[PDB]
Amino acid sequence: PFTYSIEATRNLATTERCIQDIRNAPVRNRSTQFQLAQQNMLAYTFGEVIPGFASAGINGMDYRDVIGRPVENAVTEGTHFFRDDFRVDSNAKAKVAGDIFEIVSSAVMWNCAARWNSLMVGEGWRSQPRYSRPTLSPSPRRQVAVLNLPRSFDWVSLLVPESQEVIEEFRAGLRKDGLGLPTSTPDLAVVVLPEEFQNDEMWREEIAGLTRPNQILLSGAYQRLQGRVQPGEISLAVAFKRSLRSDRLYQPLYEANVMQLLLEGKLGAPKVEFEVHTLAPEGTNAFVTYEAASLYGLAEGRSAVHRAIRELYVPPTAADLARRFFAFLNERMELVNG
Amino acid sequence: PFTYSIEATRNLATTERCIQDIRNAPVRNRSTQFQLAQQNMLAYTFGEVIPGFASAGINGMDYRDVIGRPVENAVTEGTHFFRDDFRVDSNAKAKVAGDIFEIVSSAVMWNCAARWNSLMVGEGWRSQPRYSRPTLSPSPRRQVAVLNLPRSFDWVSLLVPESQEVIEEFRAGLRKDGLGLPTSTPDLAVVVLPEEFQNDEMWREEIAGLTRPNQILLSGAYQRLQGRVQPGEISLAVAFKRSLRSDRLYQPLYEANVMQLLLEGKLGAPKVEFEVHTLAPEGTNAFVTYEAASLYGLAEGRSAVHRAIRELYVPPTAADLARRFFAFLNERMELVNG
DNA sequence: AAGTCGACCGGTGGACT
DNA sequence: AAGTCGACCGGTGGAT
Ligand SMILES: [Ca+2]
Ligand SMILES: [Ca+2]
Ligand SMILES: [Ca+2]
Ligand SMILES: [Ca+2]
Repeated sequence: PFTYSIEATRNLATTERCIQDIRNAPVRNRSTQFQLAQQNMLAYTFGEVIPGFASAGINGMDYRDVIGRPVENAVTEGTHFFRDDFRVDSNAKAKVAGDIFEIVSSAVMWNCAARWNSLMVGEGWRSQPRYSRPTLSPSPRRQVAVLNLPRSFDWVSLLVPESQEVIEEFRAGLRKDGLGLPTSTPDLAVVVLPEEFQNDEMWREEIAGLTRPNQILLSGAYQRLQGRVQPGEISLAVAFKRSLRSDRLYQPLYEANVMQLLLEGKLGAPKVEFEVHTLAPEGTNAFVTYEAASLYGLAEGRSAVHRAIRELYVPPTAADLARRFFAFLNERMELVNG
Repeated sequence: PFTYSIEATRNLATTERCIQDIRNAPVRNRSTQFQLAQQNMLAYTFGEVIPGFASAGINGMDYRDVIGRPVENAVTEGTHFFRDDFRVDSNAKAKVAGDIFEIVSSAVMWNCAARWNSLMVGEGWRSQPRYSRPTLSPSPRRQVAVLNLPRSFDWVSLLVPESQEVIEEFRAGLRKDGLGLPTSTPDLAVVVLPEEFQNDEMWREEIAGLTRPNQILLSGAYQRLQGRVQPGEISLAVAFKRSLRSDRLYQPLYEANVMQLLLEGKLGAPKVEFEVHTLAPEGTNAFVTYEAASLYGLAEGRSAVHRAIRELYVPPTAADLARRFFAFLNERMELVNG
């Protein structure tokens, strides 16, 4: 559970344990001895808890503590079973903690979207936990989908075919000149729900926890929307970075720039909103770095001039992340006709 | 020395050793037991050796083994003095190996600059080791300085005050709109030598090795040129990354775009040349990534659009690194009037 | 399927203050 | 100084 429990831990099938012993089944080219079972850790720690939508204690708890809990539980489990034999590289904890930060945060936003969408289709404003009711006029056309995007994703694949074609022919021409304009992906995209889906309950249901079925539901969602999103319907891009270093700031800054060049410059979309979330900015310089103007618009006679990255957000609690996303939708979705 | 020597290691004062035992003098908040003394490692391994300018075997050796030598030498010393107690985090090796790659490569380029400059002032082409003789007409005005740039550096500070003022005025306008366009730094910049310095011999002197005094000379050089470089005289920027990961590509790509926007767009400089060096690209993805057209080149839509990053270079040997740099200077310096 | 590729970030040694 | 600030990259768990 969220709070570690030996009983709960003993009740776990060997393959459900947070630590997997691979001392006898090594990974080729790797001297790894114990693996952090990331999916098992999410199921154990957050199987019945989505922070911000759980007990008032968890919702208002320091988000750093919430995010660090799965690894802590895992290390507690490994220590119990293997004592002094238990060993995991720093880089194992780094990789997993990053994924925990992203996945959990995306789940928080997923439930935000569910509650938002329910309101949009004319139901009430669910009251527990308590968040401020949006002032925006409800409409099914103002629903959104929260899409955790996979490694190796190209965000262009979200767009309707005709918009993809504009981009493809733009690049094709660049190539015959020895140039390219590859696109990677933000960690997450919030998109206006396609009309086709605007009465599917899927997008209006809050999940109770990151059980395996729910992990899969959230991580697979983007597939349902590929080739269905209009350029202006990419409402928000988010890059999660649990901590920052000066050299690890530039991927979201660059991708934001490319998204803006393509969507605003080539496809006539409004300002593309792209933000970065972190738990540990390690100084004030990352904030300055993210004050940078989007480059394309700096050329005369191009698109609107604005920041590439709208904000570097440091969520103090899960409840604050939820509050901020609701407030964002309240503003951004006003641009969408009811 | 380059080849480990038990004797030479004995001759070392303990403060000169490559492995510092801090088991009883811990770093505050750290459980580090042994430290990788990086500057000591450079003096021990390269004190009398600049690869590409040393013995034939070292010049032609796999550059990976050359750059990997200081850490290998360090581990040997550690295992000697401390046996099974000797241990270092992979993150210590990562940090040190990265610095070695950059510093050694920069030293190679420094000696290249020295030889080029000697040629430019009419002293002929130093023949040992033997590299192809540049064909470009010699001129004191075509001398260059290789500047290993420091942490927290802003490349704009290299520029003559008049050019710095142009950039500040541009940013002033941006700050009025809540925007900005900060500049960081490449690892290294090659700049045309200011006329004021074109008969100073330090710039034509090849160093014998990375003794501590020579480390300081190379690492301090940029201070001598600050506020003296013309915008069009920033001739090459280099970013060193010993290995690549997909998320670690974007700082040079982004910074190159900004350099192009400011130097080419605001200051009328010729094409800004910015390259990335690595020993381990880990696939072909990075090469594709670095084929990207300049964002502000696309923004301007002039007759010629060029890449932000000119090349991703994987040096096979220190001699190739030297050869490539000489050939680059032979072409680029043609843009400077004799 | 399971394997080959994606992308995750934290502990480090040195310069500056 | 010892404390604070930059920027280095390598080992990881899993997804058509
Ligand atoms: Ca993801
Ligand atoms: Ca991320
Ligand atoms: Ca540097
Ligand atoms: Ca570098």
